[PDB]
Amino acid sequence: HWGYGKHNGPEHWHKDFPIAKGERQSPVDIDTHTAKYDPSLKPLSVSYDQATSLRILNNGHAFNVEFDDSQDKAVLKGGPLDGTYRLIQFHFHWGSLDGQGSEHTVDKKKYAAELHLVHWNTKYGDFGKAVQQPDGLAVLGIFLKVGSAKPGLQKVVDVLDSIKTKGKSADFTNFDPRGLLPESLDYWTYPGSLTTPPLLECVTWIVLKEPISVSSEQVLKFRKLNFNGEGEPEELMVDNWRPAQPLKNRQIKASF
Ligand SMILES: [Hg+2]
Ligand SMILES: [Zn+2]
Repeated sequence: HWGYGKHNGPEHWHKDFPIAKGERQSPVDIDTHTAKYDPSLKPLSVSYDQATSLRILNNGHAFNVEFDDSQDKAVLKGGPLDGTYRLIQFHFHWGSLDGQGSEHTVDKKKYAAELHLVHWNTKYGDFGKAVQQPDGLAVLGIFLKVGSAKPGLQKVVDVLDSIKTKGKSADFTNFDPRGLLPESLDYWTYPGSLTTPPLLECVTWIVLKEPISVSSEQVLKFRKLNFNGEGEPEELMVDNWRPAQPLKNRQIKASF
């Protein structure tokens, strides 16, 4: 099954998931000079005040922070979006060194990491129905770079010893995702996909222009995680990012 190594990596995924070479695949390079400021775009609404996290899981490709999504509690609205999208989970992709790690790129510049906050369109009733829909999902993408530590991230950095290997989860209630955002909500937006199999083309991507900075020591602990399951030989969880995919004449819009 799919991974990020030589043999099961991003190059291979088209074999089980043909949409891997589809028409609206993610991530992409964001060429700042080609993106159009779009005046028909509403303000963005991230209402993460009443977020109910439940747990952190190592699924063997990343770790997921999972939220209670059966009421309108942590929701994205506005910008390119029609209606309400509920936060289901968040996770990151990161590199082996600071010069790589992000999935999206800005003028071919790769960031040390990248955060995804994943949301589903309410009206479809559940996350499973939503993924079968062209407007089923909304993902907030936030770049990370190395500098000063992000204090809103340390809670996550500190539970990661508990979830070293695939399968493991800890309780992770009462986490506030508002502590992961940068100060500006300027974003680029385009129609796109999930970045891991099954690569469903169900995502409106909202990618923030302003990176968050984390510490060398923060990202070092991401790199101490394992892809493998307990009692298997050690495969460091690093470089779990898909590279930039062909834009195929979709237009990336800037909110700014
Ligand atoms: Hg879809
Ligand atoms: Zn992701």
